[PDB]
Amino acid sequence: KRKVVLAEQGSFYIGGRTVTGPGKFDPSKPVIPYSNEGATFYINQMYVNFQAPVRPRGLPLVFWHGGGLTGHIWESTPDGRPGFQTLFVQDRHTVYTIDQPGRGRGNIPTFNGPFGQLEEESIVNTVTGNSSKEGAWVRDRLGPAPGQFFENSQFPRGYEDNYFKEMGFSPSISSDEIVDAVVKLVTHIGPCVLVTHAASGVLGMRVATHAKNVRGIVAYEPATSIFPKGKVPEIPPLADKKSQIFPPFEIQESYFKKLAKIPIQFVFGDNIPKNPKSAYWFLDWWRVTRYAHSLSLEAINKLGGQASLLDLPTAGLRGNTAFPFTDRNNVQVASLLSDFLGKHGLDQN
Amino acid sequence: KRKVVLAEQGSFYIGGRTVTGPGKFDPSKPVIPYSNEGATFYINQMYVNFQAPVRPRGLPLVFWHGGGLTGHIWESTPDGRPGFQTLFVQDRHTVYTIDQPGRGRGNIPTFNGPFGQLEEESIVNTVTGNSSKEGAWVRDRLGPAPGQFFENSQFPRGYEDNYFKEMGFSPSISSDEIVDAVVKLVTHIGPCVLVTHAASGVLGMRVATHAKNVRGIVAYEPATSIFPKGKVPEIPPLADKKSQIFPPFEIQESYFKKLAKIPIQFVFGDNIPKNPKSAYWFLDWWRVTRYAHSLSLEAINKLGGQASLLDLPTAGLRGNTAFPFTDRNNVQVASLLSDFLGKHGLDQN
Ligand SMILES: CCOc1nc(NC)nc(NC(=O)NS(=O)(=O)c2ccccc2C(=O)OC)n1
Ligand SMILES: CCOc1nc(NC)nc(NC(=O)NS(=O)(=O)c2ccccc2C(=O)OC)n1
Repeated sequence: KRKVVLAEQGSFYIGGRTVTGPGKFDPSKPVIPYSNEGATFYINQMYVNFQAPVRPRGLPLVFWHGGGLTGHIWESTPDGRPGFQTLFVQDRHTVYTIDQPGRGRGNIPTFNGPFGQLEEESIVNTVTGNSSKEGAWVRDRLGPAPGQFFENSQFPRGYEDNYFKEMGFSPSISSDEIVDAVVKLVTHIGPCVLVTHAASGVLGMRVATHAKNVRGIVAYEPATSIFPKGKVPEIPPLADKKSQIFPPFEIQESYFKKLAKIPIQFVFGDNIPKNPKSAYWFLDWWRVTRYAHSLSLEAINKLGGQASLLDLPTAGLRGNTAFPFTDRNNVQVASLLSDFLGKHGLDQN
Repeated sequence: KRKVVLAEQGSFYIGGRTVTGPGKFDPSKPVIPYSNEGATFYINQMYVNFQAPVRPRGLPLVFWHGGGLTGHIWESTPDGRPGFQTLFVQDRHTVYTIDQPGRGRGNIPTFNGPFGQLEEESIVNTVTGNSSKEGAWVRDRLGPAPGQFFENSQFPRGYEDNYFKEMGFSPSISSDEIVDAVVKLVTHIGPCVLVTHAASGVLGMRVATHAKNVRGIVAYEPATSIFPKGKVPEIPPLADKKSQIFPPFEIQESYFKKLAKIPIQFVFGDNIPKNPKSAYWFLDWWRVTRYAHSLSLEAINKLGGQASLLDLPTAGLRGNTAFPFTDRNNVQVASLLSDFLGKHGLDQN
């Protein structure tokens, strides 16, 4: 069902700061080409979209895209099926979707001069990085190599171009400033639930430690593990005996303990190997990253928490990629998210 | 005023091309940091959002943001009132809103290396340009100088931070490729109406000459005038005796003549001076730019066209900025757009 009844919808900007150019602005002088003279620039602000149903129940959901992505991934699948935005408005939740600072409708901080440079100050780096189609194919576990699908894949085959077109670079905005923008949104919204993805997994955990309004977290395929400072457990290298997973983020235990106060679920798709896989770097990377997360969740539970790991194949769902919420079985994935919300009273007023 | 009922909503990517790096991709080697080796990159694609009401009447509308903007400006005003997207879904049109290539959820073409550079190929320039708050203030005619408002302004005063946060830079993607993406969208949609703004004014005129599915154009404060090649009229320099308006775009007459086959309306807000204003560069720029547009429309009409210029003050609306569709009286501005659609039957099936 594609029908949606909205009590209200819209979008707004929140967060960010300003930086200023030298000198002063004279309205008599030519304004184009643009100049940094007398300039105030708003930087690192975030775009926020909301849709509210009639008669909402439970807490609003904040959907937070993964690395190099935008709120598009919650709007629609690459083959044009409804995304989680529609599904959960239909499930009677108010739904927020964001484009974080540096992505999509969020701000890209650049000026008049080499990319990211304001006179002598580097606001973000001029040198960018960006995944290729090939890198994203194996990162997202469509298959073991570009152009090849796992036999069981839930990916919407035939819509590869549409899928990869949604991805792009991120400028070097500090993670602190990205977290700051979402903390400010959570302050504005009130009690809510964060639903994160890959790169935004660790960022959402950080937000919750700064914002008691976060009443629950569901993280799809989180990319970076988090631990109390000085208590990172032994994590093996990858099967190539050369590479490591992403260095785990370390926070003061007084902040880490806040994660034990809310229900947290990490969700993983399929085709993560059980055993070392030296021929396929990202598959092996996901094996060790998932392992590190299991230990992170265990640490939260030793502090009295309620942190769980859901492998979708254990729930009867086979073949999901690293984007289970846009896969062909996304309605079933959504049902499992509704189950988590219902278990924890997050779908009741 | 806020309730909206959608038969369906969603988003998708369209247009663009691919560029490739050197070499071959090896899935056994570390995928992060990302590399251009063996890489395929999707570049210059466009993001498209659609909202369809139940039982649409008349043609779909394609809202095309101005320079440095995104589809946000059609979603909500800076103070959170409904934008034209909501207003015209309520008016029973299917509504498309785009983020053009290079803006918002559209692609920003950059790779692993200095911004915009793929090995030895410069896809877009590493040196960017971007407006300041101060430049945008006078560009958009909030007032004659930053901090000042014209009397009777319809700007949503107090929401300056929200407003300027929606603006940003555009990489040097060729205008040809931006036009190409929207031609592809118009082919996909079928007969439609383009609603353009400032920088997308001339781009929408170009699309219409390439796409018979464009059945009408309403252009809010277009920034560049368009003429048949070799027949640009005499246009005076600005009052500073030094500057000129944007060089008018010239197209072959065979293509220009296609503009005479559809209704076209240019819409201007308030406070464009009638006489030279040497003290206020952008006010004088708008005076001469609007004059050039009056000549462009007269050229369309001499070829048998249906082109008109609507000054909102002549319709009884005073104080509009260069973004009349997000001003305080935007409902009244919308009513005038509904009037144009009804006059030409573009609101009937
Ligand atoms: C410690 C990080 O260091 C680092 N350095 C560089 N270059 C120096 N690049 C990166 N890139 C990413 O993290 N990519 S990623 O896209 O966010 C991602 C990665 C893994 C798994 C998933 C994702 C993801 O979100 O899939 C949607 N990371
Ligand atoms: C032939 C132009 O050459 C040129 N050169 C440079 N730098 C060398 N910069 C520009 N910038 C713009 O055109 N800005 S603009 O934002 O699109 C714009 C302008 C005027 C009026 C309105 C707008 C606008 O859309 O307001 C939302 N133009």
